[PDB]
Amino acid sequence: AKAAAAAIKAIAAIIKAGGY
Amino acid sequence: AKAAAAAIKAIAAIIKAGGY
Amino acid sequence: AKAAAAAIKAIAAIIKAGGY
Amino acid sequence: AKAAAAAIKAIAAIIKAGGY
Repeated sequence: AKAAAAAIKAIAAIIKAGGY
Repeated sequence: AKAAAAAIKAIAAIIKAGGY
Repeated sequence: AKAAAAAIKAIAAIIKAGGY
Repeated sequence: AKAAAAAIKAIAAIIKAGGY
């Protein structure tokens, strides 16, 4: 469940930034 | 899609490290 | 990398619905 | 965070199938 912050909190912010 | 193998890299590795 | 706007695009909504 | 091994399990298979 560590994974289930750290990966998500990266990706849901990197999505916003990345412009996917 | 430029965001892809710039985030996904740092995610598919983090999946493994995270232990999903 | 064209795997992009199919995968993440669903997943960013599935995130919001998932309550991650 | 129980949204994890539903949406992640899709994504880690969509990665493999997608060729990111």
